[PDB]
Amino acid sequence: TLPAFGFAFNASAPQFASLFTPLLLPSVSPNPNITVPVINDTVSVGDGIRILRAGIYQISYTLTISLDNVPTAPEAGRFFLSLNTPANIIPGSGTAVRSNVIGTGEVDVSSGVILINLNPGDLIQIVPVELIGTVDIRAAALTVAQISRPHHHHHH
Amino acid sequence: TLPAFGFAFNASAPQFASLFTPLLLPSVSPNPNITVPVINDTVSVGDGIRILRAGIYQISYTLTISLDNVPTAPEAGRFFLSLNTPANIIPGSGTAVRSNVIGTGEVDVSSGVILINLNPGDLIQIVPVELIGTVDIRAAALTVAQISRPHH
Amino acid sequence: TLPAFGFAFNASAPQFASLFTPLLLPSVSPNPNITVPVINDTVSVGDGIRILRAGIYQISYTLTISLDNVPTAPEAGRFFLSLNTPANIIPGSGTAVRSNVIGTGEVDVSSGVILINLNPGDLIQIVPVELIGTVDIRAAALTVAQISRPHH
Ligand SMILES: [Au+]
Ligand SMILES: [Au+]
Ligand SMILES: [Au+]
Ligand SMILES: [Au+]
Ligand SMILES: [Au+]
Ligand SMILES: [Au+]
Ligand SMILES: [Au+]
Ligand SMILES: [Au+]
Ligand SMILES: [Au+]
Ligand SMILES: [Au+]
Ligand SMILES: [Au+]
Ligand SMILES: [Au+]
Ligand SMILES: [Au+]
Ligand SMILES: [Ca+2]
Ligand SMILES: [Mg+2]
Ligand SMILES: [Mg+2]
Repeated sequence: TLPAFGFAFNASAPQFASLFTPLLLPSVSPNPNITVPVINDTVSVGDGIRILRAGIYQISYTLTISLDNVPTAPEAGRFFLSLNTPANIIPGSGTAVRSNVIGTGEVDVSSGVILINLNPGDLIQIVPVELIGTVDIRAAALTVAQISRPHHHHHH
Repeated sequence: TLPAFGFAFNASAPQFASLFTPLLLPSVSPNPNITVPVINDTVSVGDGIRILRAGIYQISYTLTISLDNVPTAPEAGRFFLSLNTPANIIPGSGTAVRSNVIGTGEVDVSSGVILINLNPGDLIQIVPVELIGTVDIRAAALTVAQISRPHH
Repeated sequence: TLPAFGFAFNASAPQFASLFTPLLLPSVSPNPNITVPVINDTVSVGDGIRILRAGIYQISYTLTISLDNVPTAPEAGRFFLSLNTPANIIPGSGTAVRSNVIGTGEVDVSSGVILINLNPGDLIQIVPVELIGTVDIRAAALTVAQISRPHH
C-alpha cells in the first residue's frame, strides 16, 4: 500500500495576498510531459490539502512574490502553514519577503520541512499572517507526504 | 517497522547565536491541537537530535532571525548542520542572513534537504559558523527522517 | 527492496552560472566521517541525476552564491529544476538571489520540495534561467528521493 501524499501548486493564476486568507493552489499535476495528478489518499480543495489517513507527515511550501513597490512601498509579507483554521499556525513553517533592500523582481522563498502528526479531515493551507503594501503572489506550492503510520496509535 | 524520525524546535525562547555553539531546540510537539512528541527511535537532547538506528536520512533545518543593525551593523549569520562536533559541518546544509543584502526586519531561512548515511550515536546539530554583530535567533527547527535502511 | 535515491553535490569546485547550463555536481558522498555514495537505483551523471525506476519522487536543491569579487554593481540569479532538457523547467522549483551590494560574502538559497511522477531515463538538473551580472556558484546540491511506487 502507498504512502499518502499530495502536491498542489499555482504557476499560472497570480493572486494578491489577503490577511489570514489561504492561498489558491489550483493544480496537482507538475510534470509538463506526463501530466498526471500527484495525489494519493489526500484531497486538494483548491486552497489546500485535506488529510484522509492518520500518520506522521512532512509538510512544506514555496512562494514567488513579484516585488515592485507599486502601488505603495514597501511590499512585505510573512506566511505560515495553518492546521484546519487560518490562525492555527504551525511552528517552523515561517517564510518572509520584504522589498526594502532587494529592490525589484520576482523573489522565491521556501519553508523548512515540518514533521507533524495529522488525522483524517485535517486541512493544511498557506496563510499570510502579516502584510505591508500590496503582495503580488506569482507562484505557490504546498507539499504533503506521509513519513510513517501513527507511532503511538493503532489507527488514530 | 516504523521509520526513525525526530522534529526538535524552538518557537518560545529567543537565543543569541554564539560561534560553533549548537542552537537550543527544547520542543518536539508541533501540532497545536493534538500535542504529541514527533520522535520515533531518535533522541532530542535539547540542542539537536541523536540517531539510534543506522540508515539513510533526510536532514534539514530552519531559523528566524531579527535584523535591526543595533547595537552593531551590519548583522549577519551563516549556519550549517554539524555531525557529532560543531566543526564537522555537513555539505549543502548552509543558510545565511546578511542585513546589507536583505535589509532589516524578521527573516526566515531554510536549508536544503540532505540525504546522508547516519549511524547509532550520531548527533545532528545547528551551528553558527560566521557571526557579524549580535545575532538574535527568534525560532529554529531541525528535521530528521529516515528514508531507507542501509543500502550497503 | 529499497527506495530509489540520489544526493549529488558540489562543495569543492566553484563554477560560473550560464543561462540554461546545468550546474556541475561531482560528489555523491556527503558524510565527512563515513564517506559512502548516497546513491541507490539512480545515476549521478556529473550535472544531475538520472532516474532508472518509475515512481513518485521528492526533488529539491540548494546553491551558495559568492557576492565577493564580482565587481558588477547589481547581481541577480534565478534557478529552476529542469526535466530532460534545460528549458523544461518544473513548477515550484524556483530560487532567486538579488543583491544591490557586493563584498557581502556567501548567501544560500534552497528550493521547496517538489513531488513529481518520474520515469526511467528522466534527467533532473539545476539550471539558471535569469542572470544579472556574474554569478559565482561556490556550492550546489541536488536531492532525489522516491516517495512511492507509481499510484496509477
Ligand atoms: Au504508510
Ligand atoms: Au501564479
Ligand atoms: Au474545492
Ligand atoms: Au501519533
Ligand atoms: Au506518540
Ligand atoms: Au525504515
Ligand atoms: Au539574501
Ligand atoms: Au524562539
Ligand atoms: Au550505507
Ligand atoms: Au563549489
Ligand atoms: Au553599490
Ligand atoms: Au556582510
Ligand atoms: Au503515476
Ligand atoms: Ca527549503
Ligand atoms: Mg507591486
Ligand atoms: Mg540587533
